[PDB]
Amino acid sequence: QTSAVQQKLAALEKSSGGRLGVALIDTADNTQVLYRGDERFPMCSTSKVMAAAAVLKQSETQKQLLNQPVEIKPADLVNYNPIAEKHVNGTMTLAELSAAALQYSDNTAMNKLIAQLGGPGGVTAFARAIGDETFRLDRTEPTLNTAIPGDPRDTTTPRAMAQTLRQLTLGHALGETQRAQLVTWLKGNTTGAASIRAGLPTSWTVGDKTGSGDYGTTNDIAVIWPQGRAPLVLVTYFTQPQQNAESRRDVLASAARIIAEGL
Ligand SMILES: *[B@@]1([O])O[C][C]([C][O])O1
Ligand code: NA
Repeated sequence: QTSAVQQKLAALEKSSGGRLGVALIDTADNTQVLYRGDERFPMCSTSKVMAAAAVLKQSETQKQLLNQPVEIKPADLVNYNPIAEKHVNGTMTLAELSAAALQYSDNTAMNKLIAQLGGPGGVTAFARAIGDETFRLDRTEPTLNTAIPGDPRDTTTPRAMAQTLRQLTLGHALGETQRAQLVTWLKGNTTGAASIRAGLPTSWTVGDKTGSGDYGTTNDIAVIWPQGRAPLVLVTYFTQPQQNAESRRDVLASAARIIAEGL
């Protein structure tokens, strides 16, 4: 059966032309609101949270790891390198790579995080270790954003990603300093103003990571702190039938506006 929330999300989806996936977790009582919550969607850059978190986890036993410089060579640059392009024939530390990947969605930075973990399978292995049985990372940047209909590579479900984001930021999948660092990075994101944040009250604190890819894939995952209330986790994934479709961040803002009612 459906609630009024799910009915509103279905109407938004119908108007949008695409396929919408939503998962809300209310940490006051662990209740969940799901819309296509167990369908797979292409993660695109939302996968960068798992990669950064995996490096944070490594740093719990190698305590200087975030300070380690990593060389950036011309050959490393991919399709979207806003921060890494300033360091060609130079370096960025693992902390700097994590900040660039998360806060600017730099794709070269993500490739360095993936390499630090031994490849896409190392990111997936971290996911499994923290209890995410759904996430899979198969490719590096930029091919992980192809977002082809029916392709299971580089996908997860809204339910699984919301549970993981909760465990990484509000729970204890990471150590105490690492969890705080991830929260700081997500709160300082620069790419999210038109997505979930645009549908929520401006007084609420939000940490988020966006994603964009082919098939007009438009995603955002967020941890949300209303002022006088237990925090929430919200995943909004959206993908479209046409390879060339334009981005639809407004759909994510609209989904967030629906979900926020009564919270
Ligand atoms: B993620 O999705 O955020 C931006 C970049 C563009 O390739 O990837
Ligand atoms: Na940066």
